[PDB]
Amino acid sequence: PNYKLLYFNMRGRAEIIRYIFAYLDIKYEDHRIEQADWPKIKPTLPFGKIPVLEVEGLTLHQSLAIARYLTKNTDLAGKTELEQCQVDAVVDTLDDFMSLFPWAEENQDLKERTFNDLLTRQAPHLLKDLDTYLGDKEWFIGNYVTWADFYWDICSTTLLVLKPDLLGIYPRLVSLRNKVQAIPAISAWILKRPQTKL
Amino acid sequence: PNYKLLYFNMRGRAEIIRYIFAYLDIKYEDHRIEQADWPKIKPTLPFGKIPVLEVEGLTLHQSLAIARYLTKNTDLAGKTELEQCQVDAVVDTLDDFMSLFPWAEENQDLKERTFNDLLTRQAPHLLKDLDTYLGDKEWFIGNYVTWADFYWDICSTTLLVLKPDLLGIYPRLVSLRNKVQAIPAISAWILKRPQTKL
Ligand SMILES: N[C@@H](CCC(=O)N[C@@H](CS)C(=O)NCC(=O)O)C(=O)O
Ligand SMILES: N[C@@H](CCC(=O)N[C@@H](CS)C(=O)NCC(=O)O)C(=O)O
Ligand SMILES: [Mg+2]
Ligand SMILES: [Mg+2]
Repeated sequence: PNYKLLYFNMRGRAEIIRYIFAYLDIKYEDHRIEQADWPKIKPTLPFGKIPVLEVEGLTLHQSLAIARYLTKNTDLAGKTELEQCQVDAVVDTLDDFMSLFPWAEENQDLKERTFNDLLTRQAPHLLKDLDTYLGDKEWFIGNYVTWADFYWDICSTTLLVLKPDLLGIYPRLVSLRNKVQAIPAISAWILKRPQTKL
Repeated sequence: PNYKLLYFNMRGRAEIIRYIFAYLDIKYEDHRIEQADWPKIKPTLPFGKIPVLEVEGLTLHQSLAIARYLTKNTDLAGKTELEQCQVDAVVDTLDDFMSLFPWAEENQDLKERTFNDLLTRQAPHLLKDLDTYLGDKEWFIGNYVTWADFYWDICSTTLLVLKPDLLGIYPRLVSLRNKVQAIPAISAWILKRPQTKL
């Protein structure tokens, strides 16, 4: 159909949707909002947040709800209902952590304090658990890629911008990034996407 | 098959799973752990958090992933893939907001100030968006109940503990929670469940 993605000019919370469109070879409009235009756009959206995805005029919201929609009936979702649950759960574990960062906090001293606590004290526990769950499997679920693996590439890319040595203990998690990035459609998207900090 | 739900003796993040089991008439073990026994249990769980659900020898985690698993192929999920997206999205919008509350904060002055700000300043924006989305529909999605409606009853029950007058000006949201509570399986569970603050 006709797809229009609306987000800021960032990877951020839209990037999972962008990976899925690339992987499934689905054409879409990648509409990027400049910051100064956001007050104009915000009241037009159902819950006042981005990303949203318009599908033939119907506006969907919530990045992970949308990602899950786009992967319905594909192997990327998980091949069984139990595996779909495992995929969903890894995604929400990652998203829970990323959602703790006070990205819009105005007080920079409090913002940095929270970022530091998250990156220094809390992140090692997440990483240990992700690495234990992955084990020596090829991908999070087993022997095939799912959108949870995509979400790890995306989240880790941003965490690495914030803390460049983040993955220094976990080469299996690095190998997982490398495997996702080597998928030809993903590799091509990474080469062509706008270079933004976040 | 030997469904065993592990959580604290609270509604909290297990309650959505408990509503779904009630509605679908699925027998399960509702295992509640006292705070004192949590330190020994925590390291045995792949991601160190509760709730978890034991299902066919697997330990599933993430309350909403588990809820989605239990509702797969039922009308509670949403009947079409677009409706499933809308259900998923309302649930994540609610969960995003409830996750802002610093439930585990030990500085009680800070906790109270944050709670009060959320309830006073932020909640009207969320509640307006939810009320507007519901409109005059019978249920969030339209003409049938979904687990998004359940999640509204669950979230709102705790919000009303925190601020009894909160829904005074949202009669449609009051009506929705009353409609959910009047579903016989939900009524039965509400009458049976342990009385806890949260
Ligand atoms: N869990 C939601 C979060 C949506 C969200 O909060 N998006 C931010 C931008 S990353 C936003 O729109 N913030 C409100 C604002 O800036 O007015 C999702 O993944 O879609
Ligand atoms: N988004 C997760 C959150 C899970 C979570 O954070 N659970 C808390 C209890 S409500 C926990 O286990 N905290 C860690 C601890 O208490 O050690 C879910 O809905 O399952
Ligand atoms: Mg979430
Ligand atoms: Mg009505």
